[PDB]
Amino acid sequence: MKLTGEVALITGGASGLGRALVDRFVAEGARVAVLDKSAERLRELEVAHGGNAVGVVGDVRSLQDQKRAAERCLAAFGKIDTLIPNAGIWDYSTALADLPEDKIDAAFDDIFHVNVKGYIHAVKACLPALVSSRGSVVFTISNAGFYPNGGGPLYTATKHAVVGLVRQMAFELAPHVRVNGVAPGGMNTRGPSSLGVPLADMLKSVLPIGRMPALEEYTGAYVFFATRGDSLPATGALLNYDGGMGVRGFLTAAGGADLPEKLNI
Amino acid sequence: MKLTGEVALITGGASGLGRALVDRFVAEGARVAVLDKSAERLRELEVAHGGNAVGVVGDVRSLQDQKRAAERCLAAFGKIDTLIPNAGIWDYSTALADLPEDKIDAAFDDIFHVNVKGYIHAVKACLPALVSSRGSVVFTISNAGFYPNGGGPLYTATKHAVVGLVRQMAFELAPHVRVNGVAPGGMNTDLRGPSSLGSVPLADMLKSVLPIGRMPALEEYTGAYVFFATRGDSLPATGALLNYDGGMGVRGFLTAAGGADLPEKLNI
Amino acid sequence: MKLTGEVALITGGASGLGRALVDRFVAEGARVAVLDKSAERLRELEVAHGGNAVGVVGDVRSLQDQKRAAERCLAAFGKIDTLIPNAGIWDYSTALADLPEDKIDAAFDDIFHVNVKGYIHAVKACLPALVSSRGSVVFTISNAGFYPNGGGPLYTATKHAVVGLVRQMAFELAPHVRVNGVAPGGMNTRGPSSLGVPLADMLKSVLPIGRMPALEEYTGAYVFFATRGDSLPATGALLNYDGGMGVRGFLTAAGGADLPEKLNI
Amino acid sequence: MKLTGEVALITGGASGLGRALVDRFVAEGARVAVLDKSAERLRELEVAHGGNAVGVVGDVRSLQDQKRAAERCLAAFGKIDTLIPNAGIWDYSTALADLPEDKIDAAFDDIFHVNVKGYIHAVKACLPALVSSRGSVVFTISNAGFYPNGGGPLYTATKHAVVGLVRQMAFELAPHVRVNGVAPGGMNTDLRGPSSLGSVPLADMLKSVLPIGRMPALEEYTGAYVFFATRGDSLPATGALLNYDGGMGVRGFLTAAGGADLPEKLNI
Repeated sequence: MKLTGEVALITGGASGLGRALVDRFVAEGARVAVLDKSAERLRELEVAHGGNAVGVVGDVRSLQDQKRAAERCLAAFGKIDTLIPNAGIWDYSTALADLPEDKIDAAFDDIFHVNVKGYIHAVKACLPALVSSRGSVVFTISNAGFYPNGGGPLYTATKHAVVGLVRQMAFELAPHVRVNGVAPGGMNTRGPSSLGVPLADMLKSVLPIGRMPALEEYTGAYVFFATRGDSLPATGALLNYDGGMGVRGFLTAAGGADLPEKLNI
Repeated sequence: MKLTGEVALITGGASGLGRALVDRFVAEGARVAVLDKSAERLRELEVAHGGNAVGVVGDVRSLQDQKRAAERCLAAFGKIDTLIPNAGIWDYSTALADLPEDKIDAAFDDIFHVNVKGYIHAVKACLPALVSSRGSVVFTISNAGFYPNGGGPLYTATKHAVVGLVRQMAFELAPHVRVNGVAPGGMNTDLRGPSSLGSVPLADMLKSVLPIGRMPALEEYTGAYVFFATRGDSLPATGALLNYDGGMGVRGFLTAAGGADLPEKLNI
Repeated sequence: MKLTGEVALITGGASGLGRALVDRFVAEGARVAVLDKSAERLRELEVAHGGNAVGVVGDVRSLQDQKRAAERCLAAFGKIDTLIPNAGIWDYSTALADLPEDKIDAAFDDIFHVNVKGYIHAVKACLPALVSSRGSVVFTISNAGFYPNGGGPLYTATKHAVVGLVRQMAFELAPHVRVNGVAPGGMNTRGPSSLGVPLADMLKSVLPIGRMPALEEYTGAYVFFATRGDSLPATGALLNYDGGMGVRGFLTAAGGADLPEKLNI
Repeated sequence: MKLTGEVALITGGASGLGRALVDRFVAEGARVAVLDKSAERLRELEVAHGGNAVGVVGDVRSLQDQKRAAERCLAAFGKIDTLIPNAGIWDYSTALADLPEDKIDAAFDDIFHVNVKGYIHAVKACLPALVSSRGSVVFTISNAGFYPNGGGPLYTATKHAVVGLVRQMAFELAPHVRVNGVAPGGMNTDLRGPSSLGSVPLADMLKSVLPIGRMPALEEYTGAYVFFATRGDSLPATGALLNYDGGMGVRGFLTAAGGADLPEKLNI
């Protein structure tokens, strides 16, 4: 297995991509501490991976809860090799014009506290452990960190902010801790309480690869960055992992639909 | 005079680069409304430019104050052609490890509310006027929106966020309103930080930082904004990001500039 | 006028964007030396701008012809302030699969010699003059220098290559000569002899600005970079000038078609 | 073994990073065809890996030789899953002013034919096989494809060109074939240049260049390529660009790394 003996801490790991990552990492022989809000989903995850996962109930916006998570990971598993700050909330792609005046302030805080501050706090909480292990941080970004229309101004700003975290923390924590970003997109899939695309169009206009991958197919990039001995030269790296959103064509996403007949293959 | 008849609103326009922009825009024949926290400095520019600049004291973090700045601009000059969200605060380049646990949450809010939310609220406030005029938004970013070591994680993350606002708002406001970013660097402004946060002068590290090999006066950074404010010149530009930082992103490994030996190598 | 007393040298200035630039620069009070292949179109341009333009007949692929151009500019006008290497040929957006085996080598040379080598030679020829004047270089790139589907692999590679020239030459020629790039796209409009989009689709899917600007509307960015006192802090700068191609949405180019009604404005 | 049953073709695979890739891919259970100019070194890897690696002597600039390498791969192993166009030559970091007028045209062709055209011809040669296998192209770029001072204008322009090939070919080959770039830096390979062209060792400038603060062994750069060759792990990736250069693009102004004082600051 790719990650035998490795210890990772994954925030927002009780569901979504984060849970797919927990499952993958454990299958790869890793031990995994998860910080998330749902006590029930966390206990379910602990039992699913008996002895290879530990769940910490808490608020990713709270430095104290991030520190509780780091501490619990160290208590259960003895070290932290790879930190994966991953918890994020969306903004329904709500356009600036559609953000009501009486909710915009609250919404700003909700989404930024989770998507950016929670990442800052995760890294802050885990810094002693990561320096000790000469480990690494793998941020979950998004296509919204690079291109428009993957979210409203709030979500897009937060994910661009994370690209800034990749760069500044790769600098600040060098030479001791490496810091990289995976920017998934085109996956299967919740926004703040203050706020409230067809597959055909998705395959034709958005995704050159011509299909929406299952969540599990997005876990491999994180295994790569977490693998002992495969990512040593990488810091400040940004891996767009979104089906080709940034390289899509003007009239169609892909240019090569006819190749198989074109090449008589 | 390249901006005759045009009207700009500039946030943080009473000091630093913002004030240089006010003077340049008035000099180019624009009328300018300014939102800023300094009453004294708003008075100074009002006296300097007479009726061609109007100031409004307020907090860039407040949508209400942003709406009052827009309302005032409309009352004074009848339209808004170019909005320059420009007000920003620094973080003293405070490293993550150096952000104290009891100050970090407040510092986050202070810097994000000014640098990111205040940009959002300025556009929100001016959107009706800007759609009416088929106008422009020129965001002030920073070298810190592209490269590390121009601020700590808080500042660097805010200016990266502003790059996101250029991209997303260029998309959301098209085809009516053009949205672009200028990213100044090497300005040597007095980088004010938040009260919650309690380094090497530019001159002292110049040859490690700026390929241009010199420290531009503030006036030297106003030309990029005039370009984006000039409808006959910048019509194709939206979603553009203009690094304007003396070459920080193209600096060499051992020294910033590669052409120290150029003139002797070519004689003359 | 914006450019009074300034001297520019523009390669590929006899037609297309290059001619629009000649015309604009002269209107702005600049003196302009033009290197191009057509003797007739050059003489026509000289007479159009009597005393403010000089035409040098030559091959942009030839260092000796680029040097002849620099020399003629100096002879006529006394200095070179701004060099604008701009001559380029297209590849018909010919896909790799459609490039015939017996023409690909020749085509590679044709397009690279013009689009990249001609730029290298222009800068090389003008280097003494530009260092003397503490001037600048403004490369014509293309949206093809940043995104796919603005050309085939040949044209796209050449224009990405030019981005490399912007970066390396901004470095190499600092602190004496500044080097920046304008990347136009969405304009009105020839490829190599070895080789051989609807407006509705262009406005809806490609161009957020929702219209194809006239060539003259692409000249302003070059005036900016050539203006004495407006671009001093800029070197290694890249100005995407393509109607928003890089910031286009997934299902439509623009997100704000409804704003005027939405805002009751 | 992460690549059991897969077949790779690697150009320039008989030395440097290319040979490290061959060894890693065989170690991961792939079979590998190599196109390279060194007959001796192709023999060395053939003996090393027995029947799991086959070499073909040839010129990466020649489409004919690229087609012969593909044909050979097919004859040996029955398919091509991953193509790694990797062969490149450097330019001694020769500055523009230092390119002699009588050598510059030849140098241009030599470096562009190898670094750019040879990449084009490798994909052209392997396209039928890659479309058949719904395979992958992993281009070797360089830090010189993103930042200055990693080569002269010739090399820097070629590796920037290769970034264009990642983008354009990701588009043209979708949805069947995925195309991505790895951009290694800090490798300390013996950067061979063209005969037409007649500097500071990495170790000597490390703290101005590499935030990671150490000089990776060649084997350390093979992991990114394995990832792109692993169908179960990299399926969503196309058009991606992975800088793999010890942090060259996130290096600080005064020193490459920002965390010299980190461990003392946190105790333990």
